[PDB]
Amino acid sequence: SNFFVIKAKENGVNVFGMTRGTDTRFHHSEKLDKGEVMIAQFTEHTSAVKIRGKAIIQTSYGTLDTEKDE
Amino acid sequence: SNFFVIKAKENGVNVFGMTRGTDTRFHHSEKLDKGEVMIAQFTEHTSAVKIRGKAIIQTSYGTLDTEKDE
Amino acid sequence: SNFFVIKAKENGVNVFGMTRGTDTRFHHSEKLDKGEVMIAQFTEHTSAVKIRGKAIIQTSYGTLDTEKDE
Amino acid sequence: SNFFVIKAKENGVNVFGMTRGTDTRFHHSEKLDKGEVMIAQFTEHTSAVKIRGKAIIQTSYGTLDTEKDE
Amino acid sequence: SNFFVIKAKENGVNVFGMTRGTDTRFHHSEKLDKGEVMIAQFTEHTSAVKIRGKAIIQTSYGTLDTEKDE
Amino acid sequence: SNFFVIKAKENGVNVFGMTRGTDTRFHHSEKLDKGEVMIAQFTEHTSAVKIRGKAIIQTSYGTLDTEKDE
Amino acid sequence: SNFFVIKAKENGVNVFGMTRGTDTRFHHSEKLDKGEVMIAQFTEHTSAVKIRGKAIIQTSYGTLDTEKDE
Amino acid sequence: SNFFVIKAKENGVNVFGMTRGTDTRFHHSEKLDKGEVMIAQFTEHTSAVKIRGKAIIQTSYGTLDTEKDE
Amino acid sequence: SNFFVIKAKENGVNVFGMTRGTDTRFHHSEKLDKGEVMIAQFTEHTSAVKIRGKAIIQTSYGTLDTEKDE
Amino acid sequence: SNFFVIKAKENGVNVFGMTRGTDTRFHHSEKLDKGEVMIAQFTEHTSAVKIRGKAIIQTSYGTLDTEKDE
Amino acid sequence: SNFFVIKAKENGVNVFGMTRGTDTRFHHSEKLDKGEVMIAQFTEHTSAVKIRGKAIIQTSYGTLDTEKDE
Amino acid sequence: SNFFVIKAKENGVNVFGMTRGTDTRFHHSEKLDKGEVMIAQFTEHTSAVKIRGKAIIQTSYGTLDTEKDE
Ligand SMILES: N[C@@H](Cc1c[nH]c2ccccc12)C(=O)O
Ligand SMILES: N[C@@H](Cc1c[nH]c2ccccc12)C(=O)O
Ligand SMILES: N[C@@H](Cc1c[nH]c2ccccc12)C(=O)O
Ligand SMILES: N[C@@H](Cc1c[nH]c2ccccc12)C(=O)O
Ligand SMILES: N[C@@H](Cc1c[nH]c2ccccc12)C(=O)O
Ligand SMILES: N[C@@H](Cc1c[nH]c2ccccc12)C(=O)O
Ligand SMILES: N[C@@H](Cc1c[nH]c2ccccc12)C(=O)O
Ligand SMILES: N[C@@H](Cc1c[nH]c2ccccc12)C(=O)O
Ligand SMILES: N[C@@H](Cc1c[nH]c2ccccc12)C(=O)O
Ligand SMILES: N[C@@H](Cc1c[nH]c2ccccc12)C(=O)O
Ligand SMILES: N[C@@H](Cc1c[nH]c2ccccc12)C(=O)O
Ligand SMILES: N[C@@H](Cc1c[nH]c2ccccc12)C(=O)O
Ligand SMILES: N[C@@H](Cc1c[nH]c2ccccc12)C(=O)O
Ligand SMILES: N[C@@H](Cc1c[nH]c2ccccc12)C(=O)O
Ligand SMILES: N[C@@H](Cc1c[nH]c2ccccc12)C(=O)O
Ligand SMILES: N[C@@H](Cc1c[nH]c2ccccc12)C(=O)O
Ligand SMILES: N[C@@H](Cc1c[nH]c2ccccc12)C(=O)O
Ligand SMILES: N[C@@H](Cc1c[nH]c2ccccc12)C(=O)O
Ligand SMILES: N[C@@H](Cc1c[nH]c2ccccc12)C(=O)O
Ligand SMILES: N[C@@H](Cc1c[nH]c2ccccc12)C(=O)O
Ligand SMILES: N[C@@H](Cc1c[nH]c2ccccc12)C(=O)O
Ligand SMILES: N[C@@H](Cc1c[nH]c2ccccc12)C(=O)O
Ligand SMILES: N[C@@H](Cc1c[nH]c2ccccc12)C(=O)O
Ligand SMILES: N[C@@H](Cc1c[nH]c2ccccc12)C(=O)O
Repeated sequence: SNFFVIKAKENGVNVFGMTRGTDTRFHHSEKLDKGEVMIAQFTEHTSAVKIRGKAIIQTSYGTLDTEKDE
Repeated sequence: SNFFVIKAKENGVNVFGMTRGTDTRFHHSEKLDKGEVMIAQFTEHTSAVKIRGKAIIQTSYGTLDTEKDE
Repeated sequence: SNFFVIKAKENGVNVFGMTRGTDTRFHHSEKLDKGEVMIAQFTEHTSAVKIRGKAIIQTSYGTLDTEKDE
Repeated sequence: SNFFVIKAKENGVNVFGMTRGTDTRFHHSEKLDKGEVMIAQFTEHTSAVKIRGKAIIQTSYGTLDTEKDE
Repeated sequence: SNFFVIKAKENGVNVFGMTRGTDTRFHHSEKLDKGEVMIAQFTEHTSAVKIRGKAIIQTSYGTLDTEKDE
Repeated sequence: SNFFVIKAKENGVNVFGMTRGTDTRFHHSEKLDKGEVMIAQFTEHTSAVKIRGKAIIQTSYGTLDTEKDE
Repeated sequence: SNFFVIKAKENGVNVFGMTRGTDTRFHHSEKLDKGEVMIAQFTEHTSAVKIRGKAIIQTSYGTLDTEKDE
Repeated sequence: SNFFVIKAKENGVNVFGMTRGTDTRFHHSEKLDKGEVMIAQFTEHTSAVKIRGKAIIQTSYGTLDTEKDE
Repeated sequence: SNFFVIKAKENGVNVFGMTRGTDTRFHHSEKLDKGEVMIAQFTEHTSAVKIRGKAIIQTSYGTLDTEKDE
Repeated sequence: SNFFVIKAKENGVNVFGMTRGTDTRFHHSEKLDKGEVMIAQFTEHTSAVKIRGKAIIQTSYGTLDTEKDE
Repeated sequence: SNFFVIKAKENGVNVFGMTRGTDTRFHHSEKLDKGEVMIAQFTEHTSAVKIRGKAIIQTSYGTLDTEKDE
Repeated sequence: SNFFVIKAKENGVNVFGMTRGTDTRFHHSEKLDKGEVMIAQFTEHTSAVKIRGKAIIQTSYGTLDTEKDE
């Protein structure tokens, strides 16, 4: 039931899915062009993700901007 | 059980369903003309979606506008 | 247990039910004339819907108006 | 447990029950005269309803008036 | 488990219980004189009700007055 | 687990229990004199009640007064 | 888990337990003198109670005074 | 799992446990001197309690003072 | 899963555990000197406690002070 | 799932774990020096704790200071 | 179902996964360059994580900044 | 499922995991340099932790600063 939203602020965003289990590798990379949105769950096969590029990210904890200086 | 809403702001918005499981591919593409709405769940077969085009997207985290510059 | 409400703002509204499973196709189209309302669930057979025409749409995320310039 | 309330604002309201399952047909039509109220659940046999005529409709998401211009 | 309240504002308010299942019929009629109250559940046998007459009706969505013109 | 409270405002109040199942009839009538209170559950045997007389009635939806001009 | 509290405002309060099941009879009467408090549950054997005399009564729905004029 | 708190305002406050089941009797009496506190649950053996004496009583409904005149 | 907290305001505080079941007796007494704190659960073996001495007592219903003139 | 936090305000704090079951004895003492923190659960083996020394204690019910005069 | 978010404030951030069970060791290290984000769950294999570098960290308890002088 | 956060305010903060079960011992020590963060659960093997050093600690009860004098 846990899910997250990624919106690409610019071209060049990638979302990597990381394998659930003893081993940790990237099993999929989804590219996002500017304006594209991926809505994705954690699943049997995906227990972590890594996001690269200029993006807005939403989870239960709020909205995160990758370009912002905190 | 988790579900999301997509309303097209222009013709040709495209909603791709991504397969649940070890493999990740687009198993379905649903196009939306301006003003059309898709309401869709995550399911046994669909564990992520990719959306392209000028659209309003709603999840339990709130409403996103794909056009908005952050 | 998730349900949605559609009210036709004008004649010509259609609600398509999309099949649950590996196969995705329309299994039903319900036509709504001005003012008519459909209240419908996601179900064993329906895991997504597509709505066409000038309509008010309600989900747990709130009320959408297809005609609104967003 | 999901239920809805319909109050007829005038004579000529009908509430159609739509069959749950692979097939979608109207299995019952209940007529409401002005002032009459139907309170009804979704059930094993009913997974969607269609409402016609001048009516006030209540669900979890609020109260809807079929005659109103949104 | 879902339940509703009906208070008669006049004599001869009538509460019809509608059968759960494939068939839909009135299996019981309970009449209420002015000020009398019925508190009733949905059950194995009752999946909808139809109410006629001047009455106050309460559900988890709030209080409805059958006389009020909207 | 749903329960209701009835307080008699005057002598002459009666609380009828209505049988659960295909058959609907009164299986019990409890008389309340002024000020007396009944607190009762819905149960295996009771799926609806009817209240007659001048009474204060409490459910999870709030407090009703049978004598009130609504 | 459903429970209620009775405090006697004066001598002469009685709390009657009513039998759960097909039959409805008083299986116990507990007398309360002024100031005494009974805290009691609904149970396998008790599905309703009747309270007589001058008392303060508390349930989930609030506090009720038997002597008050509503 | 439901529990209650009793603090004595005077010596000789008395807490009687009432048996769960078909029979209702006091199976235990616990006396409290001024300022002493009992925190007790309802249990397999105890489905009601009777309290006599000047005391503060707390339940999930709030705090009661047995001395207070209403 | 219910727990309680006792802080000794002065030397001489005692917390008695009362046995769960048909038999009710003290199975343990824990002595607390000034400032010492006990945090304890209800359990398979303990269904009530009695607290003696000058103490601050905390439950989900709030904080009590045994020395307070109520 | 029930847990508590202890922070030592000064050297000389001890946290005693009390055995769950028919018998009640201290099965472990953990010493805390000034500034050290113990976060601990209730468990199969621990159903109560006793805390000695100058400490800040946190539970669901709030923060308690052992040195404070209430 | 608990998850956490890590955003790298600068290059050089590392997220170590710590093994669940009797054995505790690092089974994975994910490196994050400036702006990159990891969203990850606790899992069958990971019961703790250690984060090194200049990072924004989000959990259900809120947002932490590793560089902040606390 | 319960989890906690520890951020080091100085080098050499030390987090000791304490064994679940009849025996209580430190089964693991994780040291943190200034700014490093551990996010950790209670588990089958870990039912308490002991933390030494200048640190910010977060639980569902709030944030604690080990340096703060109360
Ligand atoms: N294979 C790892 C992936 C992972 C999840 N959460 C992590 C946190 C840190 C490092 C790796 C992970 C797992 O399922 O446990
Ligand atoms: N429901 C899990 C993810 C998940 C789905 N199927 C699974 C099977 C095994 C392990 C985890 C999962 C979550 O929200 O976090
Ligand atoms: N209920 C899941 C989706 C889902 C439905 N059927 C499934 C079967 C297997 C795995 C996941 C699912 C969710 O809301 O996220
Ligand atoms: N087949 C993948 C699809 C997926 C879900 N969430 C993801 C996040 C990142 C990359 C891929 C995914 C899965 O079910 O796990
Ligand atoms: N047959 C698809 C229908 C579907 C649900 N959600 C979707 C999102 C995108 C595309 C298709 C879908 C399924 O049950 O999984
Ligand atoms: N409750 C499901 C829909 C549903 C009903 N019956 C089903 C049987 C199989 C799969 C899904 C369903 C949902 O909202 O997601
Ligand atoms: N027979 C369909 C009825 C239905 C429910 N929800 C729908 C949404 C759109 C179209 C039809 C429906 C079903 O049970 O799935
Ligand atoms: N409880 C379901 C409706 C329902 C009742 N019985 C059913 C049997 C099968 C499928 C659905 C149902 C709901 O609220 O939505
Ligand atoms: N509990 C259901 C009604 C109900 C009771 N018994 C049933 C048996 C079958 C189907 C429904 C029911 C509700 O609140 O809506
Ligand atoms: N026999 C129908 C009664 C019913 C319930 N909800 C309805 C809505 C519309 C029409 C009929 C109904 C059923 O149990 O499904
Ligand atoms: N015997 C009916 C009693 C009943 C409950 N709710 C009702 C509503 C209307 C009419 C009768 C009823 C039943 O158990 O279903
Ligand atoms: N808990 C049910 C009433 C009830 C108790 N026991 C029952 C046995 C069968 C049917 C209903 C019941 C309700 O409030 O709706
Ligand atoms: N023997 C009845 C007692 C009862 C409970 N609620 C009632 C309401 C009205 C009349 C009687 C009752 C029963 O268990 O069902
Ligand atoms: N737990 C029920 C009462 C109850 C206890 N044991 C029971 C056994 C049978 C029926 C009801 C009960 C309530 O709070 O309402
Ligand atoms: N858990 C019940 C009391 C209880 C405990 N054990 C029981 C065994 C039988 C009946 C009731 C009980 C309550 O909080 O009210
Ligand atoms: N033996 C009775 C005790 C009781 C509980 N609640 C009551 C209310 C009134 C009278 C007696 C009781 C029972 O378990 O049911
Ligand atoms: N042995 C009694 C102890 C008890 C619990 N709650 C009580 C209230 C009053 C008197 C005694 C008790 C029991 O388990 O039931
Ligand atoms: N969780 C129970 C106490 C308890 C723990 N283990 C038990 C075993 C039997 C009876 C009660 C218990 C309560 O708070 O009421
Ligand atoms: N061995 C006791 C310890 C205990 C828990 N709560 C208590 C309260 C008072 C006295 C002792 C205790 C038990 O598990 O029950
Ligand atoms: N989960 C219990 C403690 C506990 C863990 N394992 C247990 C085994 C038996 C009894 C109690 C426990 C609590 O939070 O209170
Ligand atoms: N292997 C340890 C890892 C761990 C989790 N939480 C901890 C807290 C402190 C030290 C180690 C840990 C465990 O699963 O229990
Ligand atoms: N849901 C667990 C993590 C988890 C997933 N699968 C597991 C299998 C075994 C143990 C733990 C897990 C938690 O957050 O604590
Ligand atoms: N879920 C427990 C910890 C836990 C995980 N696996 C366990 C196995 C046995 C006992 C406890 C556990 C908690 O949050 O506190
Ligand atoms: N081995 C102990 C560890 C522990 C948990 N909570 C405690 C509180 C005090 C002392 C020790 C502990 C246990 O699992 O129970």
